[PDB]
Amino acid sequence: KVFERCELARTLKRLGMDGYRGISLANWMCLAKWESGYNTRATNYNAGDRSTDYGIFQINSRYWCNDGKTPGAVNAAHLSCSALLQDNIADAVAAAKRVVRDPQGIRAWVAWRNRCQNRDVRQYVQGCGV
Repeated sequence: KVFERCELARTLKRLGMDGYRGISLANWMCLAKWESGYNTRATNYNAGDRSTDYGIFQINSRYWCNDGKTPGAVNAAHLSCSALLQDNIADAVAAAKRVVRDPQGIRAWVAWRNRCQNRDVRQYVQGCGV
């Protein structure tokens, strides 16, 4: 499913993402926008290390979810990567929360540093009623 901007914003708020570990809703919106374009079925294979990024937040199979075919993998979140391709983003949100519980925080995603950090991200939630 491809979410509309405000629809996603409200959903993330309801799920308790606003200010989670110091991360504003506008930042989670900026991350989803650049990682998947707000698309829950987005998948990206990394030929270099044989891992795959799954879902709206492009969560990596080496440390956060299990897909069985990723070398030297771990499952911190303990989820099947299949759960991150659902239309219901409850599991993807639970996984994203786990990722930021680590010292890097939101910085775990390089895409966040390139296009979100130190920028005006208000545009991502403006007019949504959150």
